[PDB]
Parts: sequence; C-alpha cells; structure tokens
Amino acid sequence: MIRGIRGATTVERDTEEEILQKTKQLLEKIIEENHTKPEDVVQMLLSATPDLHAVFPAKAVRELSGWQYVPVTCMQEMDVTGGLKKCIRVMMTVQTDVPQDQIRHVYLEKAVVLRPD
Amino acid sequence: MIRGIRGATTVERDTEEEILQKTKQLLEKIIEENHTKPEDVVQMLLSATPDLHAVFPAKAVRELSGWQYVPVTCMQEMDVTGGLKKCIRVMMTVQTDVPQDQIRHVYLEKAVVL
Amino acid sequence: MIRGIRGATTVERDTEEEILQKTKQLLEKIIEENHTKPEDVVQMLLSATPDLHAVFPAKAVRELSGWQYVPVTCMQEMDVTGGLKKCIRVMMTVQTDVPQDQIRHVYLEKAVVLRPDL
Ligand SMILES: O=C(O)[C@@H]1C[C@]2(C(=O)O)C=C[C@@H](O)[C@@H](C2)O1
Ligand SMILES: O=C(O)[C@@H]1C[C@]2(C(=O)O)C=C[C@@H](O)[C@@H](C2)O1
Ligand SMILES: O=C(O)[C@@H]1C[C@]2(C(=O)O)C=C[C@@H](O)[C@@H](C2)O1
Repeated sequence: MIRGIRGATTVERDTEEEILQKTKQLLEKIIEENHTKPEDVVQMLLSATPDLHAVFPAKAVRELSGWQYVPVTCMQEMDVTGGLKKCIRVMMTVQTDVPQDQIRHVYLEKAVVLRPD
Repeated sequence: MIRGIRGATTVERDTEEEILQKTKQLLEKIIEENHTKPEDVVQMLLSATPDLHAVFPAKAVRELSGWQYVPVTCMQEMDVTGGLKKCIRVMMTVQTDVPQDQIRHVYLEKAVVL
Repeated sequence: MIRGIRGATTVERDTEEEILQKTKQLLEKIIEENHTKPEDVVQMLLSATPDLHAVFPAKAVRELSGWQYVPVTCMQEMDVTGGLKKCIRVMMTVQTDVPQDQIRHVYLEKAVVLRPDL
C-alpha cells in the first residue's frame, strides 16, 4: 500500500542554519522510526508557517545521502490565529505495508503539542 | 490504483464552529459518495483561502469516527483575483479501483460554481 | 509504484494569458518525457509564488485533451527571501514502473536554475 507520514518541528529563529538543522533532524527521525529508504518515497511536501523566509525547508533533504531523486515541494501553511508559530511540517508519502494505525508520525520541538496522540 | 478525490465548500463567516461544520459536512459527503474506508486513505490535504483564519479545516477530520490515523495537512490556497472567497478545498488520496472518470468529486455551498 | 514527477517554470508577467500558457507548456513536456497517460495520474498539485493572482494554473490542465478527470489543486508556495519569482511548480503523482533516478523532472524558463542536477 502507499501511506503518508507526518512530521512537525519548530525553529526559534528564521535562520537558514536552524531551518536546515531542524528540518534534517525531523527527516532523520521519521526515516529512523519508519525504516524509510529513498526508493520507497513517492514524494514529500514541506510547509512553513508564513513567518519563515530564510530558505525552503526542502534544501535539508539534499543533506541526506541517497535522497537526490525524492520529489519535494514546499508550501505556505495557512495563517491560523493561534497556530503554533515558526513551524515546519512534512507529509511524506511512502510505499509501505505497515498498517495505517502503526505508521510513526514525528512531532519535535514546540510541535509536540500539535498532536499528543 | 490510488487516486485523489477533490472537494470544495465555502463558509459564510470565518469562525471555528462554522469552518469545522462545513468542512466535516464536505468530508461526510465525500466518504458517502465514494463509500470510503479510513484505512483506504493514503493522506488528505485541506487548503483554505487567505481570508480564513479561525481554525485549521483539518481539525474537523477528528470528528469522523475511525479517522484519527489518517494523515491530514493544510496549506494555503493562492489568492487569485476573482477567486471564490471564504472557500475550503480538499484533495483526499484513496487506494481504489473505480476508474478516474467515475470518482465522485464534491462541491458544496457556494462552491458548486467551481 | 506511484512516484512523484516535478516541474517548475516562470511567467514574465502576472497575466492569465501567461500563467495558462507557461503551465500548459510545462505540463506537455512532463507528459511527453515521462509518457504520462491521464489515467495514470493520481492527482496533481500546482503551487505559485505569492506574486501571481491573475489565475489558478490548474485551469491550464483543462487545455490538455483527456485531462478532464485528473484531480488538481493549488497552494501558495512559501515566500522565501531570494526565491525564484513568478514561478509555478508542479508535483504530478503518477503510477509508473520507471525507477526513481530515471523519472524526468522538467524545469523550464528561469526555473532552470532551481535544481540543475536534474
Ligand atoms: O522548485 C524547486 O525545485 C526548488 C527546490 C526546492 C528544494 O529545496 O528541493 C523544492 C521545492 C521548492 O519549494 C523550492 C525548494 O524550489
Ligand atoms: O501538523 C499537525 O499535525 C497539526 C494538526 C492539524 C490537525 O488539526 O489535525 C493537521 C495539519 C496541520 O495543518 C495543523 C492542523 O497542525
Ligand atoms: O476547486 C476547484 O475545482 C477550482 C478549479 C481549479 C482550476 O483552475 O481548475 C482547480 C483547483 C482549485 O485549486 C481551484 C482552481 O478551484
């Protein structure tokens, strides 16, 4: 089957180093939890809240050996009033046979309050 | 195959109870029209126009029993001139066999004009 | 498997006649290069940088024969300091047996500079 994996993380500053570090760390954690290999990945979508401008989060994928052919595009998360600020989210679509209810979705930094289930 | 099921609806005011009620009603209808099982849904995207700020349309998914582990995420619709105001659109990806031309895509409220 | 194909192009002006023309061109080249049939497409997402408001690029899909039931939707590409301007991007999800490293992603117009290793 092919399924989606969700991740979320936050930076303390809209700085290219912290966006890339914190996105790469999110990506690593998902891959680790989900045993994901680059050729299992259909595509990835990364969103930033409307207050991060330094760099596109997807540049962090280029710091993962083997991931040069995984499709990615970024997007503006909608501007909700009360939304967790300075947040990056990933929806990674993967060829997998693990059941829906057993996929591991990662939530790091201040994002751990988004989905505490 | 896996295929996507498009939907769109419009709220009449930007407030949580309103956004979530109209998003949940769109989803119940998509699930109804295509007889969708949560375990059949790869992922779902929900976009709102930049004039809606009260709540993520996504939170409405959790009102559909059985849908907790379905991966949903929102994004913003681009502001297009002569665009439908206060509109919420979904792209749901389900594993299915029903031909492309027979997928039942759903447009509700003023979004019937899309 | 189902794999993602990627495209990007740029318009010179924010006019409907241009967003729809550059988006038709970009979709043709991807369909061509990858032999994509409309019934192999799972869905498509198109993003545009926040400086394009003339039209939704998904309307160009309608200009392609047989592409009438392919799901499309758009989103705002995040605004990045030094991002390529007036740019449209396509993430076309398709069912293909072609392998990852042979999928042809097609970058056109000023977008040639975004991923030059493809
Ligand atoms: O269109 C593109 O190809 C480029 C590359 C990019 C990436 O970092 O991988 C991927 C998606 C877009 O958000 C940006 C960043 O532009
Ligand atoms: O990243 C997230 O997981 C959270 C939860 C959310 C939901 O309401 O389900 C789903 C998608 C995101 O757009 C928002 C809303 O943040
Ligand atoms: O919801 C819709 O169906 C309509 C039509 C549209 C298009 O231009 O084809 C397709 C996708 C949406 O993002 C917009 C534009 O609204």
